[PDB]
Amino acid sequence: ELVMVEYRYGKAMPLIFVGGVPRSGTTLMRAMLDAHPEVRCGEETRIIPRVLAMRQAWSKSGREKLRLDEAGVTDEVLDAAMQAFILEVIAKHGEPARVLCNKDPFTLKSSVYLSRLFPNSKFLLMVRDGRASVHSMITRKVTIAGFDLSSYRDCLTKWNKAIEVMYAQCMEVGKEKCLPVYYEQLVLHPRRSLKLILDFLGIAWSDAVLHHEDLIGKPGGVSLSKIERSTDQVIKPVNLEALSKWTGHIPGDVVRDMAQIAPMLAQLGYDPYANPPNYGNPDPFVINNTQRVLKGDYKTPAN
Amino acid sequence: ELVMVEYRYGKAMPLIFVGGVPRSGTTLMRAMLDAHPEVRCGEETRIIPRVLAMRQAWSKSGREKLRLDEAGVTDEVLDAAMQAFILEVIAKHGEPARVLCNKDPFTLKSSVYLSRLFPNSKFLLMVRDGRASVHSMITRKVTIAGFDLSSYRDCLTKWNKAIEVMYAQCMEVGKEKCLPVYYEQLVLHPRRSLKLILDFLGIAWSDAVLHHEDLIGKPGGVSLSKIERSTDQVIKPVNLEALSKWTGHIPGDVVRDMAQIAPMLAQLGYDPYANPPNYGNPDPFVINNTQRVLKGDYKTPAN
Ligand SMILES: Nc1ncnc2c1ncn2[C@@H]1O[C@H](COP(=O)(O)O)[C@@H](OP(=O)(O)O)[C@H]1O
Ligand SMILES: Nc1ncnc2c1ncn2[C@@H]1O[C@H](COP(=O)(O)O)[C@@H](OP(=O)(O)O)[C@H]1O
Ligand code: NA
Ligand code: NA
Ligand code: NA
Ligand code: NA
Ligand SMILES: [Zn+2]
Ligand SMILES: [Zn+2]
Ligand SMILES: [Zn+2]
Ligand SMILES: [Zn+2]
Repeated sequence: ELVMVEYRYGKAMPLIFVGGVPRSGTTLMRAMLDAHPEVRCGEETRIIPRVLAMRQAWSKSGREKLRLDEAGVTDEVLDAAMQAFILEVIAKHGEPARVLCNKDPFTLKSSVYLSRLFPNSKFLLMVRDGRASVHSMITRKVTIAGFDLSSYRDCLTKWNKAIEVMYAQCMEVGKEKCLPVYYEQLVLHPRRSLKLILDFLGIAWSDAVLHHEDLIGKPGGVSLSKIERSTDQVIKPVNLEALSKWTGHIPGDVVRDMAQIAPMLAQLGYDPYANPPNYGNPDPFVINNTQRVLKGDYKTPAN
Repeated sequence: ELVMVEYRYGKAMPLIFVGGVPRSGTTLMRAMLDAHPEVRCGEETRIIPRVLAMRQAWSKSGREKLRLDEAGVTDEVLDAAMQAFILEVIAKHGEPARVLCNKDPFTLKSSVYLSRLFPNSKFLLMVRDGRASVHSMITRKVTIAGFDLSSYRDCLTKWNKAIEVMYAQCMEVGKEKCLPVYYEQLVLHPRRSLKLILDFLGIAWSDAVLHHEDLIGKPGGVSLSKIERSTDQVIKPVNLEALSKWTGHIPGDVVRDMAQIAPMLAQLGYDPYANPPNYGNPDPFVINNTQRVLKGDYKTPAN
């Protein structure tokens, strides 16, 4: 119903929600979708997960839920207000496009709820080896509530619980509406991965998803925040630099206890005993991207 | 644009926002408006002030505002999302009506902002002697963040600062859009007061506003929350029981220092030296209401 410079948006439109634990390729994924001529994701809104969390807290409190129900502010009203708020933020914080998309990592803790609010929405759950994600948080000093960066053990424990929840939500939403996307397979085989992802989304193939680095900052392309912690990685083409760099840099006691700390590794198909797991041939495309990146073809932006 | 069982609602519609410090007649005011056939206010939503406060905090933080601006979540986007959220809650948490109304006391701390979000909205700032409001909070044990009920001095200090802010907002919005409504004049002269208020609002007179006790719980009437602290007072007709009952029950040192603790009393036209100020003849209507109330004509509801 609501319009934009002529695109119409509403609760029945086919939204794409991207998420996962931070440092799992979520920015790369949404940037590759942003490259598509029909899709716009844009930057992390930050406020969508905040308001979702507050609204969830309201109903989890017995005392507050009683007061809200007695005020006529029922689940039905809260849900309508969440729909309207989320739609405005998604629609207005970036360029209009036929298919709107949002990437705020921890929103996928609420994919069951979002799939009911937005009955035609679909979900991409980014999955990356928790050892790589946690190594990224600690070495880059990425602040995430609840993740004590002084402890690999604590961060892997918290990674495990977060992805356990999001994976359970993805399974409950079901295979027609939520697709786990493995970062390692995305970087090894981006063409095959995006072919599968766009088929799942019901969106026609476009080569543009393999050209996202051409489209940084351009109209209809990839809008980046200079403050977000993945920006200087996503300005490069898909490459292998970050695939395995955690290995040998995790404390020995955590390596020993890996499968007990992070049982979701094996649940998701990762080898929690290998340092590191042995992946097969990357596509020639990514091998060439990688040597260009490592020899300095992509300069650090002045901004 | 948006519809309801056929009433249309949107950001240009003529909303009424009622507010003031709690225990200042805000529930009585909105109940008298609810009695009008064209207006529905309903219960305190609770969540409108919460989300307003959070959204204000976002922009007050230099670091967070930079991140939001870099994400495309500008003031323009935040404002659109606030409009959509607030409208859904106002519209859906009670019955539809031609004129929608909201009463959440501390929202009038933001009347300048709300008047810009909703350019045809108008505001009723309830004003009651701060000694009566604070006496009410303390004796009824009404929990309000920042008000230490063990201290008349602290509560009057906090009352003073709250009404100072809301009155300044009312003056900035200007006389065409915000009307201070004095509780004491409402209860002494309800017909005259409501005539002035409905004229200010641009709404035709209806006798119903002087019959709100007939309309409790009825369709098109006054919906109450059994948990709100004013409910067992507002089920009675306008009466004088609460006009002056604070007098002699305030600690002597606070009486001595009243004008220094609460300079807004004199600013608003109250006599901060009188215990209590001497009001003139109540309307016969209210005198009769009062003896009926005090002799027990209105039974305590079983619920
Ligand atoms: N073009 C690209 N090719 C491969 N990985 C990329 C990439 N752009 C970003 N990534 C990876 O995405 C990870 C961040 O994920 P997220 O966006 O969910 O926070 C970073 O991992 P590292 O910090 O281990 O390098 C980054 O290397
Ligand atoms: N019918 C009525 N006539 C007069 N005052 C009323 C009333 N219904 C409620 N009020 C007063 O409204 C005050 C509460 O204001 P609010 O709704 O803003 O919290 C209560 O003051 P007291 O607690 O001093 O009795 C209550 O007495
Ligand atoms: Na695009
Ligand atoms: Na930006
Ligand atoms: Na009404
Ligand atoms: Na109710
Ligand atoms: Zn290219
Ligand atoms: Zn390392
Ligand atoms: Zn009557
Ligand atoms: Zn008393």
